[PDB]
Amino acid sequence: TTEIHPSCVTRQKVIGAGEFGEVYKGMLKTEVPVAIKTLKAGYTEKQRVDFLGEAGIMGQFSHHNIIRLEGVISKYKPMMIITEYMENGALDKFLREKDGEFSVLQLVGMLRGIAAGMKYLANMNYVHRDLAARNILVNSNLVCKVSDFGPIRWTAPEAISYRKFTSASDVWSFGIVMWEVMTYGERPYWELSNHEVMKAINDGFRLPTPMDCPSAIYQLMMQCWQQERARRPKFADIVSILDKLIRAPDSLKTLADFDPRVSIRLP
Ligand SMILES: Cc1ccc(C(=O)Nc2cccc(C(F)(F)F)c2)cc1Nc1nc(N2CCNCC2)nc(-n2ccnc2)n1
Repeated sequence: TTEIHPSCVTRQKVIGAGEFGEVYKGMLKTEVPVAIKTLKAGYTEKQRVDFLGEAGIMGQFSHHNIIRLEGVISKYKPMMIITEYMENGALDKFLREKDGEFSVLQLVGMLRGIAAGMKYLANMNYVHRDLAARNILVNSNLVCKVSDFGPIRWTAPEAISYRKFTSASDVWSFGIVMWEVMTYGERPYWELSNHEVMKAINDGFRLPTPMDCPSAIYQLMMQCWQQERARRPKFADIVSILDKLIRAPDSLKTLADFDPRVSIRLP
């Protein structure tokens, strides 16, 4: 990681909360807009270990679809993690505010980017545990980048049941993200309670197809939701399939049947 001097950082707006400090939007000089997570006076030993350990892991990552670390302030207080700023913000909110505005190819391109970032993380032996559209950031080129903190509806059964978090439970979450993207940010399982979601999944029910969804994309998300973890595709399989669908875009024209809930009779 690069050490940044505090005189190069201006905090402007609070945009979130950290584990022991705030997250700001600001500017970095060397101006470029940045996001800034602070660790404030009184933090514990464990919090400092986790904060600097987070900075270190982010510093190791170098991938188009992973949020970029600009640097760290560790020699002065408050300590800070400084990342690039993504002006379109979080993917879940972004899609909900732009309902129906994108082509199928654009949406699938988003998913290919997320999958490539996740393939990289899994290969680097990083298990995310919290993959969801709320943790994806979108830039002004529509590039999606994975982010993380320092979620029953998104979590694979074995991770809920016995705390087995692996890249294969991240694949389950990726399937949910696919459904979030294709529905423009609909809440998975709608108003079902957490217990009702787990009961439905255990009974074998799965989320139905989104409207206007390519058959190939629904098939892929369904295979991410296999109960047996070993049967789920790996991220390499997901990236390969999405890349081939994008490169032969007529493949996306065949749509899965949408189960209408409302039927209107007109002559
Ligand atoms: C300052 C900051 C510090 C750390 C991280 C971060 O990602 N650490 C991380 C740790 C482990 C693994 C991964 C890995 F995923 F990469 F693997 C990533 C992101 C940001 N910066 C930042 N964080 C968020 N969020 C919101 C959603 N929840 C996550 C944090 N949003 C924005 N942001 C919003 C608009 N423009 C920018 N910036």
